[PDB]
Amino acid sequence: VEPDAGKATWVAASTYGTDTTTGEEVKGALKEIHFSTYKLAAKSFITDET
Amino acid sequence: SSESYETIFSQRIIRDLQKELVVGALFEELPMSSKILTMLVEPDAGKATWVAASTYGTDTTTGEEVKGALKEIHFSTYKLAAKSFITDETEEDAIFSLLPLLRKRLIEAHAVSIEEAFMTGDGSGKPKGLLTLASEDSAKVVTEAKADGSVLVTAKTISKLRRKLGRHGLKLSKLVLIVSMDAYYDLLEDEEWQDVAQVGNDSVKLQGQVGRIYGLPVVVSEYFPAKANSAEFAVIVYKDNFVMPRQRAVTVERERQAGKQRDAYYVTQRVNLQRYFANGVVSGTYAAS
Amino acid sequence: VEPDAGKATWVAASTYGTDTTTGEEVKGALKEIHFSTYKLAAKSFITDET
Amino acid sequence: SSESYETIFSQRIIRDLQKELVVGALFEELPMSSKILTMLVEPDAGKATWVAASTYGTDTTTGEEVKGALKEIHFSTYKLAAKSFITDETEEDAIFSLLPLLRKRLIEAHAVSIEEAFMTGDGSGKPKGLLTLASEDSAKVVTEAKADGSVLVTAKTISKLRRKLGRHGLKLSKLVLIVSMDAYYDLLEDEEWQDVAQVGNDSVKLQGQVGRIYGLPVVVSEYFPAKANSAEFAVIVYKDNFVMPRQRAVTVERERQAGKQRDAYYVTQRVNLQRYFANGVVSGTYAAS
Amino acid sequence: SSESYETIFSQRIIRDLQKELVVGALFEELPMSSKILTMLVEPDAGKATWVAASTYGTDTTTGEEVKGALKEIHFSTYKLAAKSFITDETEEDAIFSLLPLLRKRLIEAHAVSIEEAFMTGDGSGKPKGLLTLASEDSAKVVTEAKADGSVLVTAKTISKLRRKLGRHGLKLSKLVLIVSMDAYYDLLEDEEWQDVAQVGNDSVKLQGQVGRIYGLPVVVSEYFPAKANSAEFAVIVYKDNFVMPRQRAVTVERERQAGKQRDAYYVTQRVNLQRYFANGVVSGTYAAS
Repeated sequence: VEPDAGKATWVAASTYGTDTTTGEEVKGALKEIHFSTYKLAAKSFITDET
Repeated sequence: SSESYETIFSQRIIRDLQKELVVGALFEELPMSSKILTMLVEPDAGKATWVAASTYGTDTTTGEEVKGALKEIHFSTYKLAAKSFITDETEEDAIFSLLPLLRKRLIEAHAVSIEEAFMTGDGSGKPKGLLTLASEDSAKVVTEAKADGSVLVTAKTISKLRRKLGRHGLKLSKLVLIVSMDAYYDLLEDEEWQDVAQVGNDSVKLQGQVGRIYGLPVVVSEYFPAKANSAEFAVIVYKDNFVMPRQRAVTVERERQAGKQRDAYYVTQRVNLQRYFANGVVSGTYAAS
Repeated sequence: VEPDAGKATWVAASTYGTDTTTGEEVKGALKEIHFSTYKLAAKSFITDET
Repeated sequence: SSESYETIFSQRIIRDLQKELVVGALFEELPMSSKILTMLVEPDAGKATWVAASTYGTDTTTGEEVKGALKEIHFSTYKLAAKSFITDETEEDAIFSLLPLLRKRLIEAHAVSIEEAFMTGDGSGKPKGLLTLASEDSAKVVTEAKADGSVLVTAKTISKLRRKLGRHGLKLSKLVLIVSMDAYYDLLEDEEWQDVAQVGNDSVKLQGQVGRIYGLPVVVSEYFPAKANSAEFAVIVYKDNFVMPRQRAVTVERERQAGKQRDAYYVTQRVNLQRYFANGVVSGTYAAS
Repeated sequence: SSESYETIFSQRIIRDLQKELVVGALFEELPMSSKILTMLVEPDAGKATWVAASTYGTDTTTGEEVKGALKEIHFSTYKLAAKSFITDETEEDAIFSLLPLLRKRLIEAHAVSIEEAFMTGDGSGKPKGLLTLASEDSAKVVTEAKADGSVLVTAKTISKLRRKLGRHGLKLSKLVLIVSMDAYYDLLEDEEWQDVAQVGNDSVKLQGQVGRIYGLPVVVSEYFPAKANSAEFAVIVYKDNFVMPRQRAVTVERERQAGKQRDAYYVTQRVNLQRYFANGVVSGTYAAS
């Protein structure tokens, strides 16, 4: 899905579907919406035999 | 599945909150359910049907007594379209609820368009818009600002327009000022704030519109075209001028196909802006003149 | 039919789809198709009778 | 049953028969089930796995060695459909011998342009294409042959071509080739057949489509035409890389109406081609000079 | 659970398929059994029996005739392996079986290292690269190929090398030679091809490794060092000495978890190689001389 870049998704579907501007209106987009998960670890030791 | 009814509740409640986008419009909504509310009367324009019925009601001019006043007040509202399918091929991945992100921004730009259309609109399929309804009354007045050069424009503008609003309502109820942030760039970082421009919270106090001008509070943002010749302003009593004549809203049809398998969320909305008077507003101007 | 011309085959279901121009495009071809041959009739004759 | 559900399961077998375009399509069809097949792994990326771990096992040079590989390896497909339609309204003729009679040619030009793009596609939507694959490492290496006139189309070129990539291909095991058609025409009509190359069959005894350079399945086909600059060859270990990421099975989708007196079939394919490692095919060239 | 108790036994069959790397492991398996393998015997020095012993069956020189001989027959391979791992949390994409994607190149790299070590090994832990073995014997005999500066890569070189060989060796029955592709690059792309080197295959038919010097299916491959000095050849009979002592069948060692998203598939190996005697191969040089 797209951040609705610039719409103009209102008209009453009535006056026009306006044959000029534009087609998108411009790029774009589709990155797309992805998520690089990042494991963020931890690590510890003692010798608790001590 | 999803893309369907269980959304719509959790969708129109999102609509029930930006319902309150207040970013220009908020009146007392006339609700409807039929289609047209058409009222067959002349409103407040001299009647005031006072009676002695007794002494002598001045037998000369005029009677009614002036223009006009029946419009008539018809009210068939406006079916408002938004529309955007989604990745309707992939909540077979049972995500239930990426739509808490993935929706709502549709309601965002949806309402963005709504309020822009409300305050800048042609008449048709919507109703009218503000600067548009400014733009046949010659409320384009002269020449309080001068072509965005020597624009240090104060409230003398607002003073004589306040005296224009010394009118038939009151003073400062409601009497507002939907503005620009370039109109704020005049009177934000002004040293005056003469009467008041700032802080206009001033506490905070009124709706959510901080900055006020004797209590004329603030709506800026992406409506006024610049280069001086739009209004800086919107001096209108919200009370006497306008209500909302709404009916329904979202009863979006989340229809499916729509090819390469996606779900036509054919988005519905039905509200209205409509007036009564001759004048309800002067604004700016703030012109290239 | 408009059989296999004026194309543009195959769909990725990609980003924002049509551009456009180009598309539609040439014939096409709304022809319409019709297929009636006619009688291509050879015709010998042999005397078998002798 | 005006294109209800009636061809498609035969269009299974027909589409399987259009796995028969060997000209690109000979690898292993990566089965899919998720959208992407992501592997995290550092693959052929450093080892030198050698353990005795004895005394030692490489301690000075180098460490990893070459980086890395944290590119890494994610494998999703593109759906590869087909704009496809006729007309349910002329289907009144009660014939319906016009099924693969009518059909196939669609699935033909479908897979035709599919594997065309598998020669000639950006990598995106259309997946990985041989010309871009010829370009992606610039194994278009120059000048082998001399731009459409008095040229060096030869196997000694292919010899040093192997002496580039038979490093990291094997050595004719099986390690195939694809030529162009005028690039075929010096090995069409050839005496040479430098080492072993003539002619094509030439035995026949295995697949080896047209051409047989050290027993090579060579592809003419050509959606790689002349223009003096060309991938006149494409010497390639065909099993190093380049899987075919299919997921599930066949998907003609007879969209119904679709009015305007015309049909609508959507004929998908969620196969792909995704490569593996660094290089894999040295090709050309037949630069334009 | 995969990578668990199953594909190990697949890794068996792949290790049987990775017998097949036609460059090196074309020797002779000794499948050992206790631990170290060893017979008592003194290497039989003088036998060369033929019991004549009629009169004094030669009573002069020497009386042994060969000091001593005890080298001897006592052999053990080592703990050879491939470390391997993945993260098994992410083939859970309804796979349980991407080991058709996953392994193989495992087994490739295993044997890649192995026959690499037969080009490049140390005698302890790994056995031996034979170029090492070429070095110790001073089999690097000079001057042959001049330093890659007017290279005198001839077979007259290999003829003097057979002047060593075909004494205790035979003539081309069986007898072999392993080159570099740079070393083949004088014998590829030539006319020389000396008494026979032609060409590569050529009939084709038997073990037909690339280059056919006096009927030697010659392995190229090479994990030699190149440039001026190496062993450009390997004038040997594989059947002279040179057996693989090996131990068991397959074992990948699957301590699985091991967290940190990394497994432990310790793809072992308990094979080896030694020769059998004294001189066995001359090769080079092909030095910086």
